[PDB]
Amino acid sequence: LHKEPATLIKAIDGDTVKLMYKGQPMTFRLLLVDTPEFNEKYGPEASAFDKKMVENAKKIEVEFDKGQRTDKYGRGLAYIYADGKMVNEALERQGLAKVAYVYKGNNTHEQLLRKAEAQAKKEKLNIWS
Ligand SMILES: Cc1cn([C@H]2C[C@H](OP(=O)(O)O)[C@@H](COP(=O)(O)O)O2)c(=O)[nH]c1=O
Ligand SMILES: [Ca+2]
Repeated sequence: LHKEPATLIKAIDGDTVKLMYKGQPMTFRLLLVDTPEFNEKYGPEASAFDKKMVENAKKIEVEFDKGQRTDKYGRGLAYIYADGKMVNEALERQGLAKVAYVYKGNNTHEQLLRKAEAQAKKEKLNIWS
């Protein structure tokens, strides 16, 4: 997999973010994770966490997996990095998302994320508290 540049347009919620990619505005949906909706428990904390990560970053990158790059809603599907740190993994490690939506062919970082979730679970963080 390869990292490609993008710039933040705006935070949306725990697992979606508006980025300019190849000069076009797009909503990105983070691969392999599920954050609570804003209206659900830990939703606001997940939204805030993703926001801080992407707003504080000097450099946002997107990394598509090997499979589909857009979902049925036109959202880009990617791993998103903030100064080289993966947002998807960071949410997992903090107990602010669950590994989910693991579809064959777009699951390169599955075990990395499951490992983070396990440590969050062990630590009883947030969703696992
Ligand atoms: C993460 C992800 C979600 N989706 C779709 C499946 C779900 O369809 P349904 O809307 O029919 O449930 C939806 C979940 O996204 P959200 O969690 O953002 O709602 O997005 C993909 O198709 N591929 C993906 O990789
Ligand atoms: Ca969600």
